[PDB]
Amino acid sequence: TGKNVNVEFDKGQNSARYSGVIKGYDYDTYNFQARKGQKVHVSISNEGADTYLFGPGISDSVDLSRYSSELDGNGQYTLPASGKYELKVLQTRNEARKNKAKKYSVNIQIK
Ligand SMILES: [Cl-]
Repeated sequence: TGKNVNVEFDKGQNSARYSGVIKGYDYDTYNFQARKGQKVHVSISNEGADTYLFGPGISDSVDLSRYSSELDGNGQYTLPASGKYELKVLQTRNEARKNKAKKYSVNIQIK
């Protein structure tokens, strides 16, 4: 529940950048369709916000943040199935406690 943004790329691009404001425990969701074997890379401008991926072939979630052990050497994660994924942007639990609004910018690249 909360913001949903269907990720639409345009033209000849393989990435799109989005912005949001989330307060406390609220989260924003970015939906996209992808083919198994494609690689996703997500960057975020605010270290107080996590970026978690949900979808087919993923039992719980994948942490796509920059220091996540789930990324390869190029900062990418390989999507294990074809279908609809969700990237959620939420505050860390330690930050969420403060019930403050944070702005963020997220870049979503699917290759
Ligand atoms: Cl960024």
